[PDB]
Amino acid sequence: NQFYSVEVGDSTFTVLKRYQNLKPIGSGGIVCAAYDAVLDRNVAIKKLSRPFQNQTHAKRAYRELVLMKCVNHKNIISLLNVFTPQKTLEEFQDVYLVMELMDANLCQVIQMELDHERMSYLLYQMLCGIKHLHSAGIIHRDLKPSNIVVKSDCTLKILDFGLARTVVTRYYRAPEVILGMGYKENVDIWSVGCIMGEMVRHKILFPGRDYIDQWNKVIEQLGTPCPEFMKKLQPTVRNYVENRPKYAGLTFPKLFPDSLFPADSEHNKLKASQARDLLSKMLVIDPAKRISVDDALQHPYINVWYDPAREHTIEEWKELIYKEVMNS
Ligand SMILES: CNc1nccc(-c2cccnc2Oc2c(C)cc(Nc3nc4ccccc4[nH]3)c3ccccc23)n1
Repeated sequence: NQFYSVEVGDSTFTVLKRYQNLKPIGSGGIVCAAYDAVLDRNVAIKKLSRPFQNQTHAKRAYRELVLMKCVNHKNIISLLNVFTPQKTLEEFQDVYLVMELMDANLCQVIQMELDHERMSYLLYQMLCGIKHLHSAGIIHRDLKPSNIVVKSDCTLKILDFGLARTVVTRYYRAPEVILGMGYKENVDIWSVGCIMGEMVRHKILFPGRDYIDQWNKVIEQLGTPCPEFMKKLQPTVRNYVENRPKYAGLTFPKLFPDSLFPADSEHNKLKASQARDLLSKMLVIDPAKRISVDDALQHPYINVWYDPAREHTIEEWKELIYKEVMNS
């Protein structure tokens, strides 16, 4: 065989022989770290089991495999390999995706104290990869720290492409997503802001069981929004939103007090006021008054790094995915 099988928990990994010493990693698809004998480096390998098995898993796999092909930027995932060990379409079950092994995801980086050089630099790279997607027509709309990974040198990559045009973690989705609104590119600034605020506060900013709950955590930290905002709502969401129990909401100093920041030197004191300025501009309900990607990249906190630089059947999904895999 070109391949070999190995038990890793309950699933079997069956992979190119070039992949050795599989170790289960991260939160799960099952992903294993492995040594690539051929490239002589470490990789992470994800097993998709029968991705074509329902229209949801299938649309997203298909979509993400087509989009990876396209895209090419250091802040955005690239596959080193895509393979299946099954030899025919009729036999086809599993797709394996191989990428460079990184050091940690951003959920773990969040738990740490980070200085301003590292926090601005992570945020800078997130904004570079978002610019890049938007350049290729992709508006992510579901950025979240579990899909973002980091190296020890603080280099960052975003690993997914978000929603299409059609327990899942909803805490980082923009009001325009939460509310059915219509959106533009700066929808993803709102997710950068949730992430930025949780690196500062070390706790999820807008939690809840459902969107109801999430909305309430939002308006009561930030205040009920207003007029121009509402009329871009559909009358029935406008109705639930307009008859919501009201908040004045907190200013950003109360929301993000100094005690959270490095504040020992004059450099740090300044950096902390810059950081709060950015937060204040990213975590803005109405996307009309929310900062864009370009302007965020020009923000003084950020710019120190600046560098110019259909519906298918199962059977139908399987052939499409199979073909992307084989490239045919
Ligand atoms: C600790 N170091 C480290 N290094 C690299 C990866 C991970 C990691 C750990 C546990 C869970 N997932 C992880 O990574 C991934 C994520 C989060 C998302 C992806 N996106 C994706 N794109 C798909 C397209 C179709 C189907 C599934 C997909 N899954 C990955 C694709 C490939 C390989 C890893 C991915 N961890």
